[PDB]
Amino acid sequence: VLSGGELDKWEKIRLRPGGKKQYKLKHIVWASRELERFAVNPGLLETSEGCRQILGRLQPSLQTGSEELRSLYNTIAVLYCVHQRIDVKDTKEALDKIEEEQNKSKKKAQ
Amino acid sequence: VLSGGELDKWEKIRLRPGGKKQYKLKHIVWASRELERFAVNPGLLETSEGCRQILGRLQPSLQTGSEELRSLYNTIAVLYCVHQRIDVKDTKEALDKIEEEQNK
Amino acid sequence: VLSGGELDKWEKIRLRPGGKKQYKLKHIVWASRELERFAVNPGLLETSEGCRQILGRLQPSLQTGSEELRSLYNTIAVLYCVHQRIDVKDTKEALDKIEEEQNK
Repeated sequence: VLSGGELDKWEKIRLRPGGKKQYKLKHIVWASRELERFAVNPGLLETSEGCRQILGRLQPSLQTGSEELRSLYNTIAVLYCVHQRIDVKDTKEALDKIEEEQNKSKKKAQ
Repeated sequence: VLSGGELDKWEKIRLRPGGKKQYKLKHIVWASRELERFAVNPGLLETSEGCRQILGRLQPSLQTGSEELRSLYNTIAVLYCVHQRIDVKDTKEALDKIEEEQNK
Repeated sequence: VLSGGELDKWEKIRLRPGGKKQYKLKHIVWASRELERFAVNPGLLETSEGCRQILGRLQPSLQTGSEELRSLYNTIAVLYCVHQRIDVKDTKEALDKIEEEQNK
């Protein structure tokens, strides 16, 4: 799911933009169990493309979503960035980078 | 979720047009736990706007929806009308008045 | 859900192509409780038209769906074929005939 190079990066990323706690292995195990509960293939966490497919599957549920659902989305958003060689310090940067790249793909449409 | 003025009208609203059973607090407690079960923030039941968002989230599931889902939609549909200060006698009136606004 | 003539057909269909295990009553019980769990009316399993609506509702979840979700879709696809009196030997033939029927 994460390589050794990906995991040492993962473990430095902060949960909040200026908090002390950082992402850990148990958050990946947690996200993997959450997807099973939602009848989603947890093996999709293994690639950039799988994470991209999951975030698109979950996005329509974000606005009305519980804290559990939003935490799950945020975790997979950070995971997507790690797979993608996108350096992020915190969850918010991961979320910022997904919108500005999803904004770029709109720009690429025309 | 409901103020005292809103809770006062809620308890007079009939489940069926126009049967004996009326909405109570236990219907709100139930709907809130059902939303948690479907990973929906039950805190959206506190406002008119939150209820509209849930109703739009649930709308596409209605045609194939279980009895549990249709009851849940009906309960928050009545809850939306109370928040909007729309007087309704029964669930079916709540469903129509929500439909006439969605048309506009 | 199934008549006796349909149940005689159901119990001959193999889970996997030329495998040994065959569909049984418990797979219908499972699919029905699995649908309630996802807020889908299990009463739609009783007709060809109901199964097609369920399949259409489940379709967008297939690409990211777990093995549990695909297993549910596959069981209802076979049930559709039995209702529609389409002869299938196994789950894959059911899936192929539903795809080729939507192509026409």
